Amino acid sequence: DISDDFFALFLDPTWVYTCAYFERDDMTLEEAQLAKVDLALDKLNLEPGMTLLDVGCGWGGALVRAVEKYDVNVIGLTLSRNHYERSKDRLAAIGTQRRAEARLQGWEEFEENVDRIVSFEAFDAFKKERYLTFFERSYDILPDDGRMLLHSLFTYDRRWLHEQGIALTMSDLRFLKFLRESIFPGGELPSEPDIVDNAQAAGFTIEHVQLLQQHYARTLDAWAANLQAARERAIAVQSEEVYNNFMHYLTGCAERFRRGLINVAQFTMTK
Ligand SMILES: Nc1ncnc2c1ncn2[C@@H]1O[C@H](CSCC[C@H](N)C(=O)O)[C@@H](O)[C@H]1O
Repeated sequence: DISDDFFALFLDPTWVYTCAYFERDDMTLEEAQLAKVDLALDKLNLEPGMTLLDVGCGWGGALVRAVEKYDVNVIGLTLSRNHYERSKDRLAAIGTQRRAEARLQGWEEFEENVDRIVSFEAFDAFKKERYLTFFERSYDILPDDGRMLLHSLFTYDRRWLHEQGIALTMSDLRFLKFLRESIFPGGELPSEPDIVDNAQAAGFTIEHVQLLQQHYARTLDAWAANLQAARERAIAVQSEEVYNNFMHYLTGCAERFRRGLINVAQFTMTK
């Protein structure tokens, strides 16, 4: 796949690779990623010593933030070995008496009780045949007053787009195919009902939905600006083909968030 050394060229030091939250207009990318993590974690009412599960933990930035700021025990799951390795190393380098572990393990295999769950843009990598199963499992491992913050992309169909004044162009269709044909997220996104209806069928209440559509446009712009500024190094680490593909993905996604063709939101999920 793609080396960490490539992503290092355009991500901030948290390594967070999901929609940031520019809670103040003048935050840096790193401040906005920490703000996004805190925005989610604040909704979980974490007390020191609870155990937080991060489903799809990436390179571990949210787990690290959870330990440092919220003083919780943490378990992170990922299917990526590179994500696991960096999460493992970063968590072991935190000085904490709490338990902090990363695992190369799917949520499908995880059955331990935890106090709270967070997940940032893992849900779109799940097969649609697992949407309900995911919420059922999440419900089962939470306590009676547990909470889950699901941060997920989602898409709109033609009918909804049109009522909002938006059309899918021939270009957008080719872009979707480009996303599916390469190694990028966004080709098989859930609908909002896919999230909400399956979560409710599993027993969750949707307490709050916070849309972050334009924050993702800004996030993607920043990643693209960073990658372009490091173009020579990116080509050296991977290739010009990969570099141009990533720039197409970053700028193309940014355009479509700005246009409103897709969205991203934090769903506060209670029992
Ligand atoms: N079934 C599954 N169980 C656990 N992790 C999964 C998963 N399917 C995908 N993932 C993980 O979800 C992550 C999606 S990328 C998002 C990374 C991180 N949450 C961030 O905010 O930057 C990857 O680590 C991927 O391996």
